[PDB]
Amino acid sequence: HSLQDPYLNTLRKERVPVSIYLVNGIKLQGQIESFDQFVILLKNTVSQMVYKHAISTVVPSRPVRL
Amino acid sequence: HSLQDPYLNTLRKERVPVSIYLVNGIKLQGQIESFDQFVILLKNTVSQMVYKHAISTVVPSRPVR
Amino acid sequence: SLQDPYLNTLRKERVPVSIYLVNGIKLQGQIESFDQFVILLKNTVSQMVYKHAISTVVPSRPVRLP
Amino acid sequence: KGHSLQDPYLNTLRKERVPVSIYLVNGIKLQGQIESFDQFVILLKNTVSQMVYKHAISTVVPSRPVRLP
Amino acid sequence: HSLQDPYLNTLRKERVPVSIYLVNGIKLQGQIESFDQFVILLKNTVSQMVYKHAISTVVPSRPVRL
Amino acid sequence: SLQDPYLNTLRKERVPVSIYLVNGIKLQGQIESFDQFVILLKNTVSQMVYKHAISTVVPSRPVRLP
Repeated sequence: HSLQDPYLNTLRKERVPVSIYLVNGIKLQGQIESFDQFVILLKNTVSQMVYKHAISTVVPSRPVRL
Repeated sequence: HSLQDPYLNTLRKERVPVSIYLVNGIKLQGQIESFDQFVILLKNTVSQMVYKHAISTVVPSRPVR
Repeated sequence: SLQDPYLNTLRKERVPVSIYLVNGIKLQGQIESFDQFVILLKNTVSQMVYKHAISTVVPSRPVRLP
Repeated sequence: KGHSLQDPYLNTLRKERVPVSIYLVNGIKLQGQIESFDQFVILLKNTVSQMVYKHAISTVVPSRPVRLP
Repeated sequence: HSLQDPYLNTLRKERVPVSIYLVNGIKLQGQIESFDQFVILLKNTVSQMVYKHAISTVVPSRPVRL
Repeated sequence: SLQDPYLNTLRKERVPVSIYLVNGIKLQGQIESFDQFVILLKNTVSQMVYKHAISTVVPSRPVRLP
């Protein structure tokens, strides 16, 4: 958890565009507005709450330094 | 946790129409009637119980908070 | 808990229900009993369904809500 | 109601050696009889004796009606 | 793990070749090198790490006794 | 556990790997870091992978097992 939090928090603070792929193959895009232990609030063309358990990978639009 | 609860509770109180997408791709629509640690009660024709573990995303029909 | 009182109402009232699995399959019958991890579904034949494999429980008619 | 239902149910199928079908979340249908089980897996006997993870199981359907204790 | 540990440990010790079916339908084959609470190390050309949560069934190539 | 030392070796030794997701997709790269729930993979694209979405981790060459 010592890696996930800083990573998501940095993406959030720096408003880094991200692509979030779900386990079912669907791709969501936007910026991370906030998150907690179980969900990620993604804002963009469509604001939405995403459950982490349904996420396979988070691919930042550019590398992030922690 | 700190975000999911306030978020769901807001959608509930404001009776905001939502779209709930399941991990299998199916889309449910209705209003959040109530929820607990493991389920969400989605109201429509009849209120159905959705297990959170089966949910991918919750998309509000309008801006909240 | 909201799940327990809800399932108990469906059980007590013997309400016909549809149980959708996470893989899209639809089961029909009535809730005979349940515990923390499974539900006993009675229909043409009885069967034990793991809750981790359930997506939604849809009653055939409105029922008292917890 | 932790395992108040699951344990007595699986144990009945086990002791009575009831033929059963176990459907997995991916759609596969396994057949045989429950040899034993613990909190996470089920040992299913058929052509061979295999270990099934409960997390991959959707439903357990007895070949015939069963009476719980 | 009253059954899981003894079972996997026997397969490991007897070096019994096994078929591991994943929840996505892919079939892996090899010998169990080791395992812990979350993963199993499956040896073949190279030893790959398999997450238990992705496993549906473990099928021994030949009968084993517990 | 086995997972940690195993992943740490692949990391410390910059071993190229293939991570197969529970949905079949194959990711390739080198493990940059990881914690209890995610693995940061890097190669052509950098990305955070949730362990719950991973089925197997396959090294490009044999490595010292834990």
